[PDB]
Amino acid sequence: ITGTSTVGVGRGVLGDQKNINTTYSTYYYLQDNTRGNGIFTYDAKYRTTLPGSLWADADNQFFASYDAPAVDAHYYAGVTYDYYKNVHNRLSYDGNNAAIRSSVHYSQGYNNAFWNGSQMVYGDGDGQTFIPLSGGIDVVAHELTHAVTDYTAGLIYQNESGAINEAISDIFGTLVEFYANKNPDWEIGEDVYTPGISGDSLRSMSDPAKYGDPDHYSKRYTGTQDNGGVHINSGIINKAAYLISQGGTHYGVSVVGIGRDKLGKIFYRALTQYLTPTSNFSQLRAAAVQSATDLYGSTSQEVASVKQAFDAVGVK
Ligand SMILES: N[C@@H](CCCC[NH3+])C(=O)O
Ligand SMILES: [Ca+2]
Ligand SMILES: [Ca+2]
Ligand SMILES: [Ca+2]
Ligand SMILES: [Ca+2]
Ligand code: NA
Ligand SMILES: [Zn+2]
Ligand SMILES: [Zn+2]
Repeated sequence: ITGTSTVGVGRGVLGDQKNINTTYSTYYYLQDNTRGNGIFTYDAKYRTTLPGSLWADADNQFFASYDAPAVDAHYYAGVTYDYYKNVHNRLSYDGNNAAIRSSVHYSQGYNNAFWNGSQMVYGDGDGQTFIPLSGGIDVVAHELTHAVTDYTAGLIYQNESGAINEAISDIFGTLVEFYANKNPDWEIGEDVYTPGISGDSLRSMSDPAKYGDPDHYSKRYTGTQDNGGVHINSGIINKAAYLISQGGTHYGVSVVGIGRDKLGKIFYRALTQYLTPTSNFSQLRAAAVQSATDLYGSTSQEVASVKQAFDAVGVK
């Protein structure tokens, strides 16, 4: 909408106070004009019709319980925008400053979040498995990274290409979490998962087997569940990415860690310059190797570490 840019204040899902960019025209809307062609946050009002209504507030104060998922969806979309712009020189998810749209309060008791081809969508959770899912910066950045992938590599959401798609979202979700530097880790969704249980999450990149996911190609899931295992077999790639960044010895194969910044550079270049819609794990290895070669040279430690990491998870 047309109005003047304002700065509201509110609390997120976890009770943390933060400022949010809003727009004033009779009401204060969750419309951030400071980034690209805008970040827009919507209320789905417990329905499944999307996007719902652009979030309107009478006084530019967002401290109600009902406000908190919208505060975080809006704020963390901004952090993610900043990450891609400042770290990768990418302007929004399409590289041309597309407006970023998110809806919160989707459905009732909805224990998930997703990118629907056009926008982000966040459930509130059922209060037991999840609290409102926009409270997790890695969740927000995971979903927005699906938009990046869909506008670049276009990895089909099935089988090995779908597991790469999922792993890319976990990788950059985690790198945004580290970028924001609030309780960063290599787990996915811990801030909004199971409020009665400390230390758990949906997935672990450092140890996928913690939650039953494979950490080696020999353990890949080959059934039909989960679109051929896209959230399961992502663990094989998540582990390789963790090893590239942090190093370690995995099934007797030692990897020299090269750090998160270089991990991000290698995988961003693979995603945007080498992967295609049908890329499989072996083709991802080749893409990461050639990406690291482009950036650092064929004899570099960076290339050697990419090779060791994919060796360690059984991907030739
Ligand atoms: N996002 C993953 C994990 C489940 C989220 C909670 N039910 C999936 O859709 O399978
Ligand atoms: Ca208010
Ligand atoms: Ca964390
Ligand atoms: Ca995390
Ligand atoms: Ca928990
Ligand atoms: Na699991
Ligand atoms: Zn995903
Ligand atoms: Zn998914």
